[PDB]
Amino acid sequence: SGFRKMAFPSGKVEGCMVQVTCGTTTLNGLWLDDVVYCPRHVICTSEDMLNPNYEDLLIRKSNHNFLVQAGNVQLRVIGHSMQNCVLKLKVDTANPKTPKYKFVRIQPGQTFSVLACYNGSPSGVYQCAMRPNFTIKGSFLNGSCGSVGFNIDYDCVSFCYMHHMELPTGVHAGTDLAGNFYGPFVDRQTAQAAGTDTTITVNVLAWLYAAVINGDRWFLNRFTTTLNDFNLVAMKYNYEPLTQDHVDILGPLSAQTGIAVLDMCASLKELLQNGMNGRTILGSALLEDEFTPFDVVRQCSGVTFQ
Amino acid sequence: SGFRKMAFPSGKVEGCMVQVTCGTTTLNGLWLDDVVYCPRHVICTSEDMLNPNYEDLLIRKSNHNFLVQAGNVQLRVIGHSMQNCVLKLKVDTANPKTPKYKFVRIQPGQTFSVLACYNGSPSGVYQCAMRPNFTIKGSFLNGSCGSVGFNIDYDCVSFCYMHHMELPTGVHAGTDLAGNFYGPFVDRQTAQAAGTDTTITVNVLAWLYAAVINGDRWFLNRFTTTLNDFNLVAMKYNYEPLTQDHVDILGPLSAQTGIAVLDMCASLKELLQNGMNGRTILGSALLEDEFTPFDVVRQCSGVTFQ
Ligand SMILES: *[C@H](O)[C@H](C[C@@H]1CCNC1=O)NC(=O)[C@H](Cc1ccco1)NC(=O)[C@@H](NC(=O)OCc1ccccc1)C(C)C
Ligand SMILES: *[C@H](O)[C@H](C[C@@H]1CCNC1=O)NC(=O)[C@H](Cc1ccco1)NC(=O)[C@@H](NC(=O)OCc1ccccc1)C(C)C
Repeated sequence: SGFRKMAFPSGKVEGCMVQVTCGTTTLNGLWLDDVVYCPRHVICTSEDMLNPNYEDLLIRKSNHNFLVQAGNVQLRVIGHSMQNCVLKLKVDTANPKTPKYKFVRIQPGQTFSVLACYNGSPSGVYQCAMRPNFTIKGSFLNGSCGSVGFNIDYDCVSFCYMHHMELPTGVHAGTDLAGNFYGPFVDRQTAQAAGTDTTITVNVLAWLYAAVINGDRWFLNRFTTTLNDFNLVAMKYNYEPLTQDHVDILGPLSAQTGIAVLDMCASLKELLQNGMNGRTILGSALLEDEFTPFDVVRQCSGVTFQ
Repeated sequence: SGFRKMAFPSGKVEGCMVQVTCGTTTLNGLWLDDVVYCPRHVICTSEDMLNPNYEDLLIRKSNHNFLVQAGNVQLRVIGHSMQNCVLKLKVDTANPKTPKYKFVRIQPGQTFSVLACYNGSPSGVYQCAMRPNFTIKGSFLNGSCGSVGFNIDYDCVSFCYMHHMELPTGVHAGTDLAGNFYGPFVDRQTAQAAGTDTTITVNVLAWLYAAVINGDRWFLNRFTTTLNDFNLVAMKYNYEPLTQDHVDILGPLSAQTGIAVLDMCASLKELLQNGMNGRTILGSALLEDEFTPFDVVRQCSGVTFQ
């Protein structure tokens, strides 16, 4: 027992991290087979950052302009192209540590592990969620661009996120691995506001189940509600509406705890309108929303990955 | 910017994990060079669990009684011995994925990453701390014993923790890699109470600095205090005394933020006597105590590991 913000083990991803240097810019890249993926704003210069034309800037460049370190092994660029906001550097050596992988686009509310990297070297791993406003609340410093977010399915790494930029509120923005931003952001140093965030209701419910599974249960009750009446309350407190689809994903946890989903909704409703009143749940004093139902089941039942 | 409970990248450790099966008991082992380390209670049986005499139980086992899975490669035990509460299984193949490593014993307050494993397969990685009562608040299921905790030092894995057992309050107890338990615990299915836990003061302060470094300043004040008067208040709030040594480790953070250590102590005192009044720090509504000063410096300046 216990419950922790758990990341996927990061070994298959560390094997894919390289350094990409172009002009004065150094960021990380993801080396899979003979392709190195990285943010196209690597091609920018300090005065290019404002409103660049990347098509102009990219055609402006040669294969030799891209320095790619795989440690002390320098990879030679034999071609390059741009797919949306990612640059694809074709190199003459296929990464012998390439795992089975996919490129997936995740939906808001879903979680993933991030291997924060600098200079091609992994610095740490942590769990995040795709916020409803398509930002992520991560920990990224200058140099961390090219860092990736991923889930693992048994033996397959599902890449879902690459880091690009930090918004003024301290949150972060990036792309899937096909280069399309999550949310309405663009890779330009121009004022862009994240949009109002909201709490991922289905994830709070999942975390309340993890609590019960772990013996926290001061918060339950005899009351029930209907989806409709609960969602009137979710609007008031800035929460994602709960769908019947969401109720359906919460089935397994509901059946394991023997607490109906709409009963745990009543519980969340009382927590929302009365607060926690000095007590904690799973060591937190806030309603935690960065655990999916999958996350809870996996951790509270010991799924492993090969 | 941003601040997350960040684990070390776990690749070097994943390459050392094996499955150890003896009798009806399966758990994880750590395979370094030609030695496989695992909890000695692997040699227990369901009725041996009570007050066993492991010296008796061990001399009475044979090398062939130990199944060691390195994935689908079965390792042959060629010798075994017991160092305190770990079993050291000598095998005829040295792990080709052995990293530079050290066995360290950590002090209370220090942190480490845990690679939670089942059947020799990594399930997830998370950060923990050695609580002042020598438990850890981990996430551990049946089959997880033999999972290790570790820090990384540029290229060197400092192993510090091997999981053995869960205490009734849901927390976890274990040994260093030399087999000596942390705290007054023994590997016996008998009533043992963890003892009263206390908050790690030096770590709370360091996290308050992380907050400032990240722009959470809503808790600062003009007041100062002396170590004496502050410790008088740590006393009252079940906080760990602050030493002049502790004040000295916090120097670099103090210098980088321009907030004297005893000014930050005045801030913590006010947070303790008055609560946070519905506000959060670094996205927590509690005072967080599982970031060392070194964790904050690592994360707020991007230390990498090769
Ligand atoms: C890449 O390593 C780096 C990662 C950032 C740096 C600090 N924390 C991070 O996560 N990303 C950038 O420096 C990025 C370069 C770039 C060029 C074109 C698009 O991105 N720029 C940023 O992240 C900017 N953010 C930004 O432009 O946000 C909008 C904005 C608001 C106000 C005024 C101007 C722009 C930050 C470095 C500010
Ligand atoms: C090893 O995989 C397993 C991991 C545990 C199980 C669930 N979560 C974990 O972290 N460890 C054990 O099952 C361990 C075996 C053992 C043999 C000799 C010493 O330990 N036993 C436990 O963890 C016990 N805990 C325990 O004995 O605590 C004291 C106690 C309190 C009340 C009553 C009896 C004993 C649990 C399985 C109860």
